[PDB]
Amino acid sequence: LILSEENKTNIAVLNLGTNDRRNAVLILETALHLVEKYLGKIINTSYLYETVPVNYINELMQNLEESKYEENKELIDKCEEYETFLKNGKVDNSILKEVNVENYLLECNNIIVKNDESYFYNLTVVVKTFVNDPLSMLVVIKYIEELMKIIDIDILFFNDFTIFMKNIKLEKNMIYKILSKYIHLERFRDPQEIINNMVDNIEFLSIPHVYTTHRYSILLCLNDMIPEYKHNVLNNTIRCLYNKYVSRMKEQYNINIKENNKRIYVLKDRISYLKEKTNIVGILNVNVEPKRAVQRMFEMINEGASVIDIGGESFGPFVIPNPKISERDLVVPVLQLFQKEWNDIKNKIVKCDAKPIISIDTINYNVFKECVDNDLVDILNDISACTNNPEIIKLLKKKNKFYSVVLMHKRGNPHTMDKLTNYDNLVYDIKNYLEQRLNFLVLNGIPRYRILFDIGLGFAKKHDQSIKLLQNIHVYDEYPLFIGYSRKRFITHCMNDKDQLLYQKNICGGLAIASYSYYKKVDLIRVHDVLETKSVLDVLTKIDQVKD
Amino acid sequence: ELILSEENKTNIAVLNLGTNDRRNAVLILETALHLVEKYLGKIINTSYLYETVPYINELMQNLEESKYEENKELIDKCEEYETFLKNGKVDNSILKEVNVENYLLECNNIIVKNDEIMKNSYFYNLTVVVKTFVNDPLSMLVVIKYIEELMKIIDIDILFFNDFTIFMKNIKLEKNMIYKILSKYIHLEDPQEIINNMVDNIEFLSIPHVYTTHRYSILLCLNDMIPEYKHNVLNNTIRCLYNKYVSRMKEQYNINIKENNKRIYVLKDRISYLKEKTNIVGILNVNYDSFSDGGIFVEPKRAVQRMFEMINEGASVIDIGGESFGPFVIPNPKISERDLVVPVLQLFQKEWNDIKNKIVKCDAKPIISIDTINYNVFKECVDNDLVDILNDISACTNNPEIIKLLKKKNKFYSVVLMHKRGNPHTMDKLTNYDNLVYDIKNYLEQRLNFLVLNGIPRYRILFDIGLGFAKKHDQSIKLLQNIHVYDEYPLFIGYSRKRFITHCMNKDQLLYQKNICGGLAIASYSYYKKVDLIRVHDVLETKSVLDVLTKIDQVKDPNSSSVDKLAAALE
Ligand SMILES: Nc1ncnc2c1ncn2[C@@H]1O[C@H](COP(=O)(O)OP(=O)(O)OP(=O)(O)O)[C@@H](O)[C@H]1O
Ligand SMILES: Nc1nc(O)c2nc(CNc3ccc(C(=O)O)cc3)cnc2n1
Ligand SMILES: Nc1nc(O)c2nc(CNc3ccc(C(=O)O)cc3)cnc2n1
Ligand SMILES: Nc1ncnc2c1ncn2[C@@H]1O[C@H](COP(=O)(O)O)[C@@H](O)[C@H]1O
Ligand SMILES: [Ca+2]
Ligand SMILES: [Ca+2]
Ligand SMILES: [Mg+2]
Ligand SMILES: [Mg+2]
Ligand SMILES: [Mg+2]
Repeated sequence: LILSEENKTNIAVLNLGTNDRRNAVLILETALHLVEKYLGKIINTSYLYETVPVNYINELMQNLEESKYEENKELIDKCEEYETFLKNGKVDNSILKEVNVENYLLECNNIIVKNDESYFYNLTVVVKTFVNDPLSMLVVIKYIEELMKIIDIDILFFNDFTIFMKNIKLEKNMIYKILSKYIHLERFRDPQEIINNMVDNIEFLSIPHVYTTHRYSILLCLNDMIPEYKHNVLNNTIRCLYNKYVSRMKEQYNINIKENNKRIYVLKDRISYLKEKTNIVGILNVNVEPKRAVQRMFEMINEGASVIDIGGESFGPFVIPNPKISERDLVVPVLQLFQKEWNDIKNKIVKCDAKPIISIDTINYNVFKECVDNDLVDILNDISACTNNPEIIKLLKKKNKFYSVVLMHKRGNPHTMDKLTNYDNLVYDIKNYLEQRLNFLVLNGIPRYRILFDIGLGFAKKHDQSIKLLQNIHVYDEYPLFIGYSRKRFITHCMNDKDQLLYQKNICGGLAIASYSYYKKVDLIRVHDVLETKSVLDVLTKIDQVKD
Repeated sequence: ELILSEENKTNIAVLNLGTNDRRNAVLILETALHLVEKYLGKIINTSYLYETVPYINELMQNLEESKYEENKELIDKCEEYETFLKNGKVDNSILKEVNVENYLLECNNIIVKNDEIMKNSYFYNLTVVVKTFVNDPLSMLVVIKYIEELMKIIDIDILFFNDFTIFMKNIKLEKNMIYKILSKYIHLEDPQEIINNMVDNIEFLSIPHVYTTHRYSILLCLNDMIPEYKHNVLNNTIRCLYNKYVSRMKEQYNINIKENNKRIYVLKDRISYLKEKTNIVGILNVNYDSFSDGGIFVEPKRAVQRMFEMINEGASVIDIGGESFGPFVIPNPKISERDLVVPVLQLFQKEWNDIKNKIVKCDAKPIISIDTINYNVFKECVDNDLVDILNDISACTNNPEIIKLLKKKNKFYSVVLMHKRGNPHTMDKLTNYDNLVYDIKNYLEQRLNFLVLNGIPRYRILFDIGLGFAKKHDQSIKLLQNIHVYDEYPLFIGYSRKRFITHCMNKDQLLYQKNICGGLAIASYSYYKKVDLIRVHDVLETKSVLDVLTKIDQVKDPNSSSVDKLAAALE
């Protein structure tokens, strides 16, 4: 009943590990892609963590064998099997032989004790899987591992099952037989010489995985995705287990474990440590001739911007509608000239890790599709938090690429914004709103660690409400936070040729908010005045660097 | 009486000066200082001013002279005072001394008897050490009472008088005995309508004063001046009693006793609460303002315009100077410092006075500070009421006599003391410190002690670490990293446009801009460290930054944070 024709939908929790800091993202993201291709749908992910307890991949992705199972990108609002899995409601009897608590505890404990005798990059995922059983799932997992010619993908959970199968002998053609049930094996190029590897790689099978409740890096991840979840073989919920291990660490060793184990977010393709640097995002409001616009982009890189945010649709208050030129026509050419002039890499080839991350400020599906088709951008800055056209969420995943996104809170539009100002609980309403939005992308397979939050200063907030959101920015301490205060009316509201005076004050007032952001450890600030902001951040950094 | 026997002596007495008139605290209290300086002896120590929670302008003209002479002369040490601090041998008290127990019982009695009468507003407080020619406390109390009367408001208590231990239960004096004691010290001559109020006033005499150990405000002040002093009557040094009080209020009533017991500094004539506001001090360097054209003439009209621009831009203080003290290129010719600053300051005084407008701006007038080390320049400014503050980058080392101009018959001026070594050509190589942070701090505390010994009020003295003066770039940073060591003191700093900001960075007006912006970073940092005064060129930019940071800090409900949080978790 192992290769039962009775196709099912099960819930599996995986753990993905690599050891290589420089390639972690590509490595783990490659694994993510091969999970979505080969196992089912990703419907949850944790953050990426650095824990302390080359490029054949690019052309692996070309030469993949087709799955025998379909991919479906339609947005879902809800997933019933997941609700069921979280709740410990009823599912179909395991096809693999279970063990009771007592035996699991012993046979688990046994494996730990017996095991008694660098950097690690961790990530968990929930998969709604069409694979029948954990052992099969492992087979496929071992395929994926061997494909990536470096990666350790463990099965943390698989429904409410408890399984300790003690010795596993799998015939060389059963392994082929299993894979074929789920993959259009080309019978890399040749699957023959992969099988013989996997022959010995499955010794036993423990569900839950042995270390689930014993490795910090595991509980850290699971705490992100499924904090209220209580498996049968656990004293308490993930949260409690997580909390207990954190506070307990302070007693046994006075350790404060968060310090070793750093949360990560990703803007393009490298690690960023949450709360460890205030990146500048320079604004390019194209509203300006391509060549000119591109000079500005170059000015900005050199003035110290990590990110350029280009937009051709003005989202500021009461701004004028003018039918003359389309958002596409403004932004796409500019990005194309940029990518051209950058690619003239006769200049130092080492200065291509100088390349700015490119962000496009749009809600328009058509604009983003062209940008992504033509590799012109890295990030979607969607000021509707992807609510205006959620189809846009499907553009954040390619076969072998993930894009990051900024989710901003607003109400209404440029004309109505200033009216839509009532909030029962301003700070938490908005936070809860961004959490609801993040949950939505995450259910739809956007990596949690590629999603950035923005409270949308000046968008359906009075000026006191904008200040109040800054005063309470601490509520974002756990999240990658992106803000834009630059040149907004609320700065000027704070102050004791009239219009030139006011401009300067407003720019200088923004540098105060650069200072505040720096101390609040805001991850990105969206600014017009890049040289000024960089000067501020450089000085505050020196004042912090306390080495002799 | 041995009391009136003209056996002329020097005694050490420690006084308390208290008022409750908020708006005039400075005036009331400094006037009292003046009368104590004239009629009692020499002021050789002062505390800070503190806000605690439990016709004068004319009167100064018509004051009877003193039978004792006043020396404005500077001293380096004061042996009597040294002797008072260690409790070395001093002449027996002419008044009868009680013993510890007896003393202790009578105070306890006064403390309890007073509880009930009250068991049936803010204060402004200041202590002072006086080296006195009065022979005993009762005489001093008599003169003190005269001073009070003369002022019509004020409460001047004696807290110590050498090592003596006195309690004198019942006191009436003939209006005759009074006139005699008064006549001993003051040239008397109406005085009579004064003398009659005084008869009943002196119910008793307690030395040390009854409340010395019970009122936080008194220990608070004394801890500024004589931390290490132990009286026979006291269980421990003033420092220890002070710390124990703070700590007991914390442990036992869960109160932070400091929170409504605020240290004050004075820039001109108004109360400033230490650490409550970062004031902008706008720079007017006439030398620069005038010879950067490449020109050769002083333009005083242009200079005064700049002063008005700065006032509108939000400067609270204007620092004017003629000598260039920066490291760079000197275009100083025949035209003197005096000629650079005094004309400008005089046109400013005229222009401010010929305010065509109604005197709406009367209370919005900037404090004027002069960046000089020069006795003559300062004297001219002070004699013609052109300046308020001496800004002395030598910490009064170039000419200590300049300290005597901070004081007048009825005026006190505030002073900035700054640390440097050498001069503009020399200073960049004068960079070896055994302990950078503490050497500079100790230096300034020694200058403060010197000025305080010479009766400059403690709360009028401001410290400046002197960024970029005999400091490498990394040392300038290190002084900012360690600015907390100034948490007890009025702190004035000067980072504006100095080389060390640029070195923090990675056409050529790019540097200028990077520098001005990098400075706004330090305004930010100064804001959070609660620096009292920052000396800046770019007033408008600095004011924007402070305005916005002040706004972000102004919260409506201080518990809203955790409340709204809870509201949200309850859904
Ligand atoms: N050391 C002292 N200094 C000043 N006055 C003293 C002292 N010892 C006794 N007295 C006198 O005894 C009385 C009590 O001293 P205290 O300073 O408490 O009085 P007070 O401040 O005038 O009274 P209150 O402020 O409680 O109305 C005063 O009338 C004062 O003349
Ligand atoms: N993610 C993100 N975050 C922003 O803050 C933002 N702001 C604008 C500019 N929009 C505004 C809004 C309000 C105001 C005013 O009150 O002045 C001005 C400009 C454009 N894209 C943005 N994208
Ligand atoms: N009280 C006070 N505090 C200062 O800091 C100050 N600075 C100057 C200007 N002097 C300098 C010194 C160093 C530097 C450089 O390294 O660039 C520049 C200018 C003039 N008066 C001053 N007065
Ligand atoms: N749930 C599981 N997930 C992955 N490997 C497992 C699991 N249970 C047992 N193993 C086996 O344990 C061995 C070492 O991997 P690990 O236990 O993940 O360190 C391999 O032979 C795995 O096949
Ligand atoms: Ca899939
Ligand atoms: Ca005198
Ligand atoms: Mg292993
Ligand atoms: Mg493993
Ligand atoms: Mg009194």
